[PDB]
Amino acid sequence: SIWSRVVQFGTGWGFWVSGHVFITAKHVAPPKGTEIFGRKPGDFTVTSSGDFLKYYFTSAVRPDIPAMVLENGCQEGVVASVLVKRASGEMLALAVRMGSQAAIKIGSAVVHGQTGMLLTGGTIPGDAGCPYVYKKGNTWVVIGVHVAATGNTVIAATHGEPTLEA
Repeated sequence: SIWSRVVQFGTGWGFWVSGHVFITAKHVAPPKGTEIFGRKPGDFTVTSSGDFLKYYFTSAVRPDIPAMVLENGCQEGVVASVLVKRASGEMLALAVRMGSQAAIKIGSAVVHGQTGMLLTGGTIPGDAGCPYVYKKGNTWVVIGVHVAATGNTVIAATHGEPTLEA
């Protein structure tokens, strides 16, 4: 069901956080100016940080879904899931122990994101944009989008202002 929020997008995948909010890896997204989901620029606004790309649509695109919480990464040691879809429609929930912050070259330049360790009981380059999620008690929470793999290590791009200020 949460899997219906994961859809193909550009050269990778993206994730519906809510009916109005779509997130993806910037490096797989269609060019700025492209019509998406039958919507023209103007009907949506685009924000980016590093390899994190976020679309906000004025009118809901997926009215069938509730808003999920979007956090800026998670605590170290948290075991999250990478919701990997393949073009065949296959669904692979990859367990990942979230780690600390690293950088990596992605195309033109260097982005920064939260590393993670793929747990065995991996990813391929067309998996970029798939969501990292975890259950916080009763609530599913999205913490970022898949950017790249390494040798066991994955990187997630993150985004979001924490509710509480210092």
